[PDB]
Amino acid sequence: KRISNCVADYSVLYNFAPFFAFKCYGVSPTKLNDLCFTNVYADSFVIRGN
Amino acid sequence: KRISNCVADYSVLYNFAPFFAFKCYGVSPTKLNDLCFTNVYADSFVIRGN
Ligand SMILES: *[C@@H]1O[C@H](CO)[C@@H](O)[C@H](O)[C@H]1NC(C)=O
Ligand SMILES: *[C@@H]1O[C@H](CO)[C@@H](O)[C@H](O)[C@H]1NC(C)=O
Repeated sequence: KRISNCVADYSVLYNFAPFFAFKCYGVSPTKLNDLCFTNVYADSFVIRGN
Repeated sequence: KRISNCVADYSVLYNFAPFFAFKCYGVSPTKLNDLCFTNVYADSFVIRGN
């Protein structure tokens, strides 16, 4: 899913799904609200736990 | 809760609550029985998992 030309409030993401915590690389989930991005890509799938 | 003037045996903490593991900063849970502290503060609350 392509995400652009919008204001992203990542703090509300916790309300959408009951995930325990983020796993971010090269960035912190704490600072996501303070940054800008050219484009955002949301890749969704289902796998096994392991 | 203020904790002072007592001998603390942290190894028994695992019996009190069914928590999986500690999360310590600046110290290891392994060495807690070998140290002294001027005062201990226990802050209790309830939050969401995320
Ligand atoms: C997902 O959408 C449904 C209706 O399609 C809504 O009832 C539900 O609250 C939504 N989930 C969350 C976590 O808000
Ligand atoms: C907590 O206290 C109750 C009685 O108040 C006791 O039965 C129980 O064993 C205690 N919990 C633990 C983990 O020892």
